[PDB]
Amino acid sequence: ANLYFQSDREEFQWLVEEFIRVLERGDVEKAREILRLLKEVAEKVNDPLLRLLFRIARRLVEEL
Amino acid sequence: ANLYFQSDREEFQWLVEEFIRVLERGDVEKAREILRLLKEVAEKVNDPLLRLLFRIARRLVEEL
Repeated sequence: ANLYFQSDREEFQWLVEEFIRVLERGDVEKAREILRLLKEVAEKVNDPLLRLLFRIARRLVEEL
Repeated sequence: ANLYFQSDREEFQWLVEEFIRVLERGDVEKAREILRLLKEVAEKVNDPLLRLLFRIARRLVEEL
């Protein structure tokens, strides 16, 4: 259970916002750490878009 | 109308896959061109996740 969010998809969106926040601050090490949380939640949602977002996010971390 | 896709969200996923394909081939100019198509479709969907995906994708293009 997670009372903060209606669904795993909503939790995913929250984590995406946090990922963006830390990477836009230049904290690349912390953005990389958030990738793992994104993947864990994406696995719970049967939406391929979430997996593709992870792929783009992971590549962005590599290019920063 | 668009007979290829069930919904704007599905079209968005298709464009995300194309974006990934061209950027992973190293065709950065074409990936940048796909950003505009992603934004146009994201505007039609009331899902903030699609807008956040655009934001990450656009930053990735800048960092390649």
